[PDB]
Amino acid sequence: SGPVPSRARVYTDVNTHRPREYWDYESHVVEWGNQDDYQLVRKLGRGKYSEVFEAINITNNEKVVVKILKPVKKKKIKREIKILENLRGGPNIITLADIVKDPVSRTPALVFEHVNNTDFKQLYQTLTDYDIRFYMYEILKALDYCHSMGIMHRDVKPHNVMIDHEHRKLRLIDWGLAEFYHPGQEYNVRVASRYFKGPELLVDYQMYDYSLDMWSLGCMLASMIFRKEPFFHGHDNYDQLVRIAKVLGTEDLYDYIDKYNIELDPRFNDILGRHSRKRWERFVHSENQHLVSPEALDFLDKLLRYDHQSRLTAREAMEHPYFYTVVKDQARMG
Ligand SMILES: CC(C)=CCOc1cccc2c1-c1c(c3c(n1C(C)C)CCCC3=O)C2=O
Ligand code: NA
Repeated sequence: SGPVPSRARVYTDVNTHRPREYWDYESHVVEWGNQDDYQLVRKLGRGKYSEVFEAINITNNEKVVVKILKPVKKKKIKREIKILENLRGGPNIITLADIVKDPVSRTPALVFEHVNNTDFKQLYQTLTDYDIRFYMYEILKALDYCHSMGIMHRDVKPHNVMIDHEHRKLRLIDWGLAEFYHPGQEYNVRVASRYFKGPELLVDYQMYDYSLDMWSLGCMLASMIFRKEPFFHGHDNYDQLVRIAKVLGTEDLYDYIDKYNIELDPRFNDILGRHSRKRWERFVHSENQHLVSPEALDFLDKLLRYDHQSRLTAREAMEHPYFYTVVKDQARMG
């Protein structure tokens, strides 16, 4: 009949136990400031519905980042603001500093702490084995925190991880697709970016949870240790699942589809084929072997699972042997 329901393994009911105001972002009241407190310096980039600038706060002469919002869906503005406010001060989460509107155009804009960034298309080429572990651990702190706060990021990818490599500091940005987890809710599956979409999104299983972010993180890890960007390189959403099935195999895929009684789109009927689950040594060569270890492969394998329930949680991930050296060095504070 219908799809089998599902619930997050961790942090299942945390929003239910909050006051309504925590997650009911539609009724949040915004105190809009004056963008004239800020002078734009230069354009830094763009989002799917935003343009991002370096700016100067002319009151205290501090450098900030201004994100001007022009979304197709409007209530998305209060959602992002409310999620950013709930998460403010959490480890490795971008800090929302102010919320303003241009006095003329009335266009809303978010003001953030400034962070430097090197584009991952030139930074990841220089990361050592240790650096990958260190920064993966920093991302996991951010994800464990926001999951523990009842929030799925739903857009984890290199472009959304700002790294100041000189100061070894990392921030997870762009919370515009983030959402509150509520058990039993059916979410939009047209989230995240193609190369980082979890199988639940590709097969249209809507009752997903925080474990979506852990798939995306596994895609990032695979591209870093194997030096293959992206790791799953699909032409479209349907071929994206084919690329995954050629690596993880079709047996576990059809068991997953069976377990949740998922109705598979007929387009997949003639393109998934039959594929074995490949051993990870198949992707190791002389150019990436210094980043690959038994610990790295054991950790990666535990993130990239079809069944979202069987993926590591962020906190389970942080206890994996792959991070023992980072944990020990963090304790002695170095
Ligand atoms: C120094 C350089 C070149 C980049 C640092 O870019 C920062 C720094 C602090 C804070 C943020 C960004 C940023 C944000 C956002 C984006 N970017 C960048 C990637 C343009 C892209 C769109 C979505 C979004 O939200 C954001 O909140
Ligand atoms: Na983005």
